[PDB]
Amino acid sequence: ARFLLLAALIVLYLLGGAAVFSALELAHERQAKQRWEERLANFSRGHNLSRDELRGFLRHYEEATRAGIRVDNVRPRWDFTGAFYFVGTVVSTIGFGMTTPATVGGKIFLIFYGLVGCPSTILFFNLFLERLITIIAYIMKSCHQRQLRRAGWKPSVYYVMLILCTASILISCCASAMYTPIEGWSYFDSLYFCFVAFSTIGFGDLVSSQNAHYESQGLYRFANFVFILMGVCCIYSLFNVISILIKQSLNWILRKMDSGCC
Amino acid sequence: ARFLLLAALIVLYLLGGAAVFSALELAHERQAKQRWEERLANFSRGHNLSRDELRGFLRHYEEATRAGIRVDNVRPRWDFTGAFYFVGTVVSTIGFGMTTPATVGGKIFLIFYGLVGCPSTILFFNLFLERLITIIAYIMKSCHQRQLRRAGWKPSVYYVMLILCTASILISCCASAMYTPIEGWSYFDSLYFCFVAFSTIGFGDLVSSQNAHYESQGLYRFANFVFILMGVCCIYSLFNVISILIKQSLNWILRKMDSGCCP
Ligand SMILES: [K+]
Ligand SMILES: [K+]
Repeated sequence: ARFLLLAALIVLYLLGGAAVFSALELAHERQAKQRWEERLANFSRGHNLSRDELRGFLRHYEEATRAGIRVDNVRPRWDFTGAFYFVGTVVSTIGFGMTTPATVGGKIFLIFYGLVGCPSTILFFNLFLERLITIIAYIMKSCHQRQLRRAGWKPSVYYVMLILCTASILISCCASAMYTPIEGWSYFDSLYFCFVAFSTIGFGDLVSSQNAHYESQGLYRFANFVFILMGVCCIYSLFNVISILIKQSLNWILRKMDSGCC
Repeated sequence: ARFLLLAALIVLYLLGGAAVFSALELAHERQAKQRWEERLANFSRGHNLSRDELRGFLRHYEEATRAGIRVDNVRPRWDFTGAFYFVGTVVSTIGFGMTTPATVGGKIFLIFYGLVGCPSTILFFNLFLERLITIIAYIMKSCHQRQLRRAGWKPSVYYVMLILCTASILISCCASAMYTPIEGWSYFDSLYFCFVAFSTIGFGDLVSSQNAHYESQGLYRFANFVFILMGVCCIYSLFNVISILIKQSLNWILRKMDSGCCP
């Protein structure tokens, strides 16, 4: 059993999550598909355009979007800045999917590039964790010394966790307040995008600065880069910290189960 | 300086990688854009269809594809099996992007779901690392005992790394040999997809089983699930192992630099 057989609860947990996900908005999905098909009929009707023509045109439009032609006026998907953003997505393992290589040489170069750089950035996130723990312990010593005269301390996993999620939500509010007037999203939409990007998931449904023109383009790009870096660092730190916290809790509950149900 | 100022080489390294990426196929991108615009002109011409109509139609077709209408006949993006695949993408932090929530309730539920489940799977990958190390040390003891009579051993990071990338490439060949006759990709394309999915990146340009119909649908789905799980586990293990290996090497080179260049 041990920590190891937690996969039973894991599989049950994806099962339950999938169930509740399905029940909560299958209605939305049916409505979307129905209304999409309805305008398909409408658009074919009002333009006298056959179904095979739409078949081919939409298929190969999807091909070209895979080549990176986001329908609104966007940046060149890939340049010095474009390849910089692409690689920054790659090494951090976000995988937004807005920029993907097309040539087999680019593909195999990406294979080597990921293999030799993604662990480097994961370890750099680990180094950021080490810095944050050390510096926060130092400032805790400083605050204690101040209130007395006015690893080291090794702050507990609980308090480290609490202040870590506090920093996470705070930087989420700052990032949202900087994105919303620019991207034009909503506050909850920007929060969701921040969580997706910082948690390494990178769905790509909502993506950061991609338009061709932005006010103070260089400054905005630098701010977006530093915000994404800090957010992903803090969220990865929180992920590891609550990982060890929940494994402590799981060991505790398994010990209780073994002692009671002997 | 320490391990900490490695960010200088890191930024230089993304800079150089971006440069070589750009130089190596900006030609391909220009050609793609030019030929795409050219058929745009052609298609508007041969159907007498204005530019604003295409503007709206393509914009909101992208909206509906964001709702999940992959143009080829695909599975219902999201069902018991669909939400299962969606969540399996979520918890493993792959983020393929083929399935995304649309309602704000679904969004906030995904916030809690990720926050409370993604670290669980990262720690489960850590547990898989611990199992693999322990079991491989046990089999190394077994092989040593066999050849003598016919942490424990704690295999070194170098040999663990070597056999770990060996297992990675092997499972890559098996996954590619099982995907290529089904998905219809190429061998190098399937290798690239396997690396993308196993390395947590999950671009979504090439995605696993999504068509509505597959031969032996249940068996194929189970095989895809177990293959993806094993591949991502092995690749994450390799990532951590070479992370510690390159930090050893970086400490070594920094010590050399500090000893030689002593200011
Ligand atoms: K990821
Ligand atoms: K990802």
